[PDB]
Amino acid sequence: MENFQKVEKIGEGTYGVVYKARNKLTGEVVALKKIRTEGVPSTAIREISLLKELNHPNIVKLLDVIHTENKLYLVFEFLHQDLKKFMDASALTGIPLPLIKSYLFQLLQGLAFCHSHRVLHRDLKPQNLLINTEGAIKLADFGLARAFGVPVRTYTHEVVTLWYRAPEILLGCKYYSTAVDIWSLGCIFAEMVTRRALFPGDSEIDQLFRIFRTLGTPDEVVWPGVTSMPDYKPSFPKWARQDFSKVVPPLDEDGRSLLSQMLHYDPNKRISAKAALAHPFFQDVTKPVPHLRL
Ligand SMILES: NC(=O)c1cc([N+](=O)[O-])c(NCCCO)cc1NCc1cccnc1
Repeated sequence: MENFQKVEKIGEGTYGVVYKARNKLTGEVVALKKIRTEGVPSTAIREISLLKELNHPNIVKLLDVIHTENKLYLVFEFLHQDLKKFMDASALTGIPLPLIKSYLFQLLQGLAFCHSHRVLHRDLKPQNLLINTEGAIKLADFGLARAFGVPVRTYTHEVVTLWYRAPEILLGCKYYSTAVDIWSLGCIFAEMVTRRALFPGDSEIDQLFRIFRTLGTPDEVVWPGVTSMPDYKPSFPKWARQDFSKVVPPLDEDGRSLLSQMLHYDPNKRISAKAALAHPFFQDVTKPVPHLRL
């Protein structure tokens, strides 16, 4: 690196390889993502650059956008662990409710900020939620999906996770709204509670049908306009809705109520991040210290 010294390979993101690196001058430790293919669109450059101004305590700071040697690198603030790893580490005992609540509350504040600035994530997942020893959790990769357009894959033929995708995306809607992020966060909230993914689909249709089997096959009553969606088929099986008491036991009624509002089929009926912050579920929210082993 011209100014960095790769510490280690953090992993293989959806856009490219990511390294933990140290700025040789400032000495700061950061996450360096090499972006994937042969030109680097200027449209993307301007858009990404805009994200450098999107600063909030629950949003991973984009420190720099480096377009040199016709290559694109994104420099982000570094956090030591992601929520997917934390959940696996907490699988035996489960993340305590107070911490689940603190994290959900912080993530909603982050979404409320991004959404008020007209920035969507579009691909939220546990691996994109980073945590530190102080009890903070931050959203990573906000705005990259729109700026870089179609995702497709990573760069090493890795399989795209569909588990957190909103039904309107699965049904072929071409215009995303802030609601897609609320849906993904609801799926993550449920996973923290039960310690099992809510809708672990292994294909686009399996993803959609897992959603239908749990929440009921949507119709014009609960989702006006659904039968006119691009990929909707009248031949979809019609499953009856299950009770939330069976979907996220043993979450209390405040929790089930909030989750039900984050998983409404109609994106327009889905609760906003701002409104969710006011839900009675957060009446007793606090900020616990997580047991993090680094
Ligand atoms: N900004 C960051 O700090 C960061 C960035 C990305 N990324 O993709 O830009 C990332 N990839 C998620 C892959 C998980 O291995 C993980 C990060 N930190 C959490 C972490 C740090 C060290 C080891 N395991 C997890």
